[PDB]
Amino acid sequence: QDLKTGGEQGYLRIATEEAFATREIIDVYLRMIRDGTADKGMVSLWGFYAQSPSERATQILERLLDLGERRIADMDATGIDKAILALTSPGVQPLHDLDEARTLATRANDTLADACQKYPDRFIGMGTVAPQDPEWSAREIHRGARELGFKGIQINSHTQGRYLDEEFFDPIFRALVEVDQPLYIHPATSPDSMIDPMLEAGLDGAIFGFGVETGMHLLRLITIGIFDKYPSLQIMVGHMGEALPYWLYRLDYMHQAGVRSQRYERMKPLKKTIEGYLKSNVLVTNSGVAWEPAIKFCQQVMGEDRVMYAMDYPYQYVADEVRAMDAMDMSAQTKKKFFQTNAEKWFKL
Amino acid sequence: MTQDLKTGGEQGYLRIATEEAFATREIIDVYLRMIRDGTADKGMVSLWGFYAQSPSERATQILERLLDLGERRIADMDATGIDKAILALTSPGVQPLHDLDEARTLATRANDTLADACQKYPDRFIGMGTVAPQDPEWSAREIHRGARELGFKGIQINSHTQGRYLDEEFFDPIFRALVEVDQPLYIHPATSPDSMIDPMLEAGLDGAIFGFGVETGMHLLRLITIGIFDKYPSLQIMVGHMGEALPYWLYRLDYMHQAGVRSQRYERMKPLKKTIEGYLKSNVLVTNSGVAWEPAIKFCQQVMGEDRVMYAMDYPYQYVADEVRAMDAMDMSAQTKKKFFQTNAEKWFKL
Ligand SMILES: [Ca+2]
Ligand SMILES: [Ca+2]
Ligand SMILES: [Cl-]
Ligand SMILES: [Cl-]
Ligand SMILES: [Cl-]
Ligand SMILES: [Cl-]
Ligand SMILES: [Cl-]
Ligand SMILES: [Cl-]
Ligand SMILES: [Cl-]
Ligand SMILES: [Cl-]
Ligand SMILES: [Cl-]
Ligand SMILES: [Cl-]
Repeated sequence: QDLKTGGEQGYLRIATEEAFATREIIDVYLRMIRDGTADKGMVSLWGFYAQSPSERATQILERLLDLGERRIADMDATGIDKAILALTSPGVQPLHDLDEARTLATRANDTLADACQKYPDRFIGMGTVAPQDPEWSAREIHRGARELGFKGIQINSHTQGRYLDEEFFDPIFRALVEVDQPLYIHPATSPDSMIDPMLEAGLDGAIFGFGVETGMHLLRLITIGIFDKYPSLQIMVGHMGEALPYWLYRLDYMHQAGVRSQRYERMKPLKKTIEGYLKSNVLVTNSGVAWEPAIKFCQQVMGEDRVMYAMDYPYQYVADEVRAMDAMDMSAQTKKKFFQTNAEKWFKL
Repeated sequence: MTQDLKTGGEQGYLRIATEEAFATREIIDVYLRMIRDGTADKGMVSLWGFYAQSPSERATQILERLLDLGERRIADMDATGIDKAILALTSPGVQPLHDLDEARTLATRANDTLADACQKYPDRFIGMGTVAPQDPEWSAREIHRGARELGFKGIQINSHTQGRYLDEEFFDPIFRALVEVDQPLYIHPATSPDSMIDPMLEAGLDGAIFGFGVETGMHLLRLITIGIFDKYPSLQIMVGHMGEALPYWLYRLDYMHQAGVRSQRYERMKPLKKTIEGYLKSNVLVTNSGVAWEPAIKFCQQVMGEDRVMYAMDYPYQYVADEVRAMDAMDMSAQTKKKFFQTNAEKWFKL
């Protein structure tokens, strides 16, 4: 049952959706909860992770904060060769003070780069940005790529209730295409405009609301035509595609109906079907979904080259999940793509 | 290869379509009244402002077919080889109506209208009752009236009622009644309530494309996590659109449900007697309305059991002869295909 690094089983295990935190940013969340400027999602999510005495919450916070020996030990213990790291949701996106947001993002990016310099064979970085300032975010995308060795950026879904399909956010996509790097749209809690019915049932987080928020965000980017404007752009999402691959037949059928009937101002003709974009511009990881039928379904729909392994450490750190993935009824060749070579291609490792 | 889609079961199965819609003119007129007077919620403005007033080819044909409960509907069924249709008043029914007497009156008339049509075409039309969850005790009486007097086989509730969900204790009499008559509840989509709709509406995603699945999947999930099936172990809830993504999310649902329960994170997420997977296998039933897509059907048959997945057309919102032809030609055993088109529905609706 021992899980080992080194690839002796035929592939490296590259985990592509792995989280860290900085104490000063967590402290901002606590400040916002204390002063009443935190949104309902931040109260729910970070009220829990930063303050709950539960074993799950306390271990997640300890592990999030570590970018050294302890993290490496946890990777070694589960045979994870490399982890692609990003500042944990929601990043600096909810912060009202632009100067504070840019300062703390800069610090989090420098901290991550330092950690990758210490463990260059184990840690790979994705930058964090502050979409409330799109041109600054463009500057930081360039700095991450040029100076910090990062492989792309992670945006934690909406920024203060606004979505990346607005023309306002264009400089972010412009810069991503300039540096030729992927965008990972990671979940966040829904904004206050949407969260209420999920919050009241305890469904606002990873169990449901994360998938709603993130699937909605990817879908609206597809339907605004982001991939016609930027045909080279790759967007990555976790959690087996936030249900979009399973909804695909219905997405394309209803999208076509809406386009033809002129029902909506922001749903005009696209050069490809939604299926077409999934095959050429969208990439999926299995974070949180260590489940062979769903993985195989997604591989069939999108292509086995477009589906990657992710652990979602430390929110879902489970050695038996790694064992289950190693044991799937897949060819050695498919397994190697899923664990290793797809990530090497798409993140340009 | 034939373009022929014939009634009569010569393929080896009847085609029983399990999520089919009709409208009444007087109820559509109430939606228009609410839109005009500003009492319609954003979902109604979006959905019914579209279907009742759009000049689009798609909307105009939909409205005509919805209103027919006779020879045209039968001809449309005959032309696509549909033997039987299970009919329900189209979403959101009378659920958004603030006047309780008007809601009960209009639901009663819609139920009586549907029952008359089923009596006229008894080998073709099967009815599901509509109710007014704003009044759960009246709704319970109407579930009984539909079962005993009108020959209905269950009820369809169009997800939320004025922003409230069925997991509230207030709605319990509806569940007591369903268990008493031993009939299934079909939770059909509706637009999200005003508390949730805004970001989807802006992007044109509030309807069938996405918001329907968000609203309905959320509603089913919150009923499972409140423990509805521990309270009422016999209760069957049906949903369409391949389970509103829940079967695909199952591993994540169970993992994060356990994490929530164990960490005592939320008041309304307490221990359940079965896993979410367990409830899908014993208490939830799925149709493929709007999802004429073999990989998704087969996935759902694997997760839930092939006995628990039924064919539905979603007429007239999705009336596509080519979809019936695709379903007929799936790489599925004759036995499984017959369960999917016919015998599962015969069992679960007690046809
Ligand atoms: Ca994550
Ligand atoms: Ca329907
Ligand atoms: Cl600077
Ligand atoms: Cl815009
Ligand atoms: Cl969560
Ligand atoms: Cl088209
Ligand atoms: Cl295409
Ligand atoms: Cl008849
Ligand atoms: Cl309650
Ligand atoms: Cl719709
Ligand atoms: Cl019971
Ligand atoms: Cl715990």
